[PDB]
Amino acid sequence: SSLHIAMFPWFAMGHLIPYLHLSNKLAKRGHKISFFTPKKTQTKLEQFNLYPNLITFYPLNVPHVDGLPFGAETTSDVAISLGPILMTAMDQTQNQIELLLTQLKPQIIFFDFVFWLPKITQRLGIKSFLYFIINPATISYTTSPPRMFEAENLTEVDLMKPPKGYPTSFNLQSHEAKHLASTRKIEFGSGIPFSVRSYNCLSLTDAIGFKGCREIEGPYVDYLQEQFGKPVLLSGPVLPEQSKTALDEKWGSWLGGFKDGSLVYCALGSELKLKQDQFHELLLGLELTGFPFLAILKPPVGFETIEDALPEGFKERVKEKGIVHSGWIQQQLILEHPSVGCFVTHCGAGSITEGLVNNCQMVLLPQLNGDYIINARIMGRHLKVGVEVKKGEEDGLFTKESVYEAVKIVMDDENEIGREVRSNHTKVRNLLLRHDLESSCLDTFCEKLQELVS
Ligand SMILES: O=c1c(O[C@@H]2O[C@H](CO)[C@@H](O)[C@H](O)[C@H]2O)c(-c2ccc(O)c(O)c2)oc2cc(O)cc(O)c12
Ligand SMILES: O=c1ccn([C@@H]2O[C@H](COP(=O)(O)OP(=O)(O)O)[C@@H](O)[C@H]2O)c(=O)[nH]1
Repeated sequence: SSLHIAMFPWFAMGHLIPYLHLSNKLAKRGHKISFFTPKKTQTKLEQFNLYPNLITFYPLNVPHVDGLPFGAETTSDVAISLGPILMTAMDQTQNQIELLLTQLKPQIIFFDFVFWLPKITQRLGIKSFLYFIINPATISYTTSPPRMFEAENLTEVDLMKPPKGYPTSFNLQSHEAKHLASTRKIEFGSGIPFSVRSYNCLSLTDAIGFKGCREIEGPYVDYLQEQFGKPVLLSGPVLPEQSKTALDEKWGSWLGGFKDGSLVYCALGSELKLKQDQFHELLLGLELTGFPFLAILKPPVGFETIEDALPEGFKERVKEKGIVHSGWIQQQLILEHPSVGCFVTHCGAGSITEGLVNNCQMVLLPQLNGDYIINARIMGRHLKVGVEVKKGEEDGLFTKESVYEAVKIVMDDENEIGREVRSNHTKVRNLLLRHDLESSCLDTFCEKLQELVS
């Protein structure tokens, strides 16, 4: 029997897009989807609704919070430092969520971040489902019960080792463990420390789910089910669905001018701005390779245009071999273009999936975020599908030479490390795209959802 599922993702394109990819897959199986989205953002999402008779968008008015820029709805609209104010705004949609649930009466609601929701759904006889599109390895590492019980006694040294029972081994750098130790405590919406918020969600929800498959995410989902004692489901890897919009002719034309697999595509998602010095090092490092390149970057902190921030003489030198562009582009369609030989990625979970299912060599440039870093270690050290750019142990900065080196290694047909990561990427791609992998993930996913509402 088909389920009625409401979708309430965090106000970020990296959550809205995979929630919508999964919504399409569920609607293909006959499930009805009530998709809650920020009002103005809906227009940018219609692109991905492949089943409009089963997936209905319901607009939310993102309420004012002092300090929130006017009209902002998504982390793509605000600086990263304003994230916590946008969380307060999510929290403030509770009254219009409460009334949406009372009239739509879904059986289940998928959600991010809003730990006040499972109390409302329990009142309404709705099952609450905390659905993560970040890596379960990340939540396991930072937000499992052993971490939370040390409360404010958790130090950087504590975060250099995994919590008790963690299924896997990888190494963080000092500046990374410092980042996790401090940001953990910072308020993220309505006065709630960041890790406490996610821990409240994990503790109060009826069930948990993650993007992923047993073959990769399995050990972390098993750890989390053991720790929190409730079902932790896998949706499958949320393979991107095809958009209703073809590749912009202007990019298709320009990309088509380059030899197959010769171009380096670099993008760091839609939420982040580099500091100027690392903006310069990254671009000079791309230039040093001599390969054509497309870099999708916001102007660095303090700057409003790409032009103003470019290293001196850069435009005149790179000529028509390189473009630095700050607008939103069709990343999934660009990564499929045969010109792209290399993807320099900030290791956002969505970008990771989009690179893995394509042929591009992966260069890992994780930005300062627990999920990006943990994704980069898993991809670089466990799956060994990419080469990570070296950062300073204490300062977290990279040189132009380290960018150049990583791209040169993966692009060199005769380099054994490049051949190794190509071979391992092929293995992972063949797994993720296996004819029965995503479908059997979704088979199990939907049976366990049926169990949840039983
Ligand atoms: O990145 C994390 C994360 O998602 C992101 O939180 C950033 C803010 O810090 C946002 O700006 C990005 O839009 C969001 O994708 C989340 C998160 C995502 C969805 C949830 O429903 C949830 O409860 C936690 O948790 C983390 C926990 C960590 O210990 C370390 C992390 O890096 C994250
Ligand atoms: O200019 C852009 C930037 C991002 N994306 C898409 O936005 C999502 C970004 O998710 P990810 O988790 O990689 O990074 P974030 O932007 O949240 O840091 C992915 O589906 C990308 O393909 C896009 O289409 N165009």
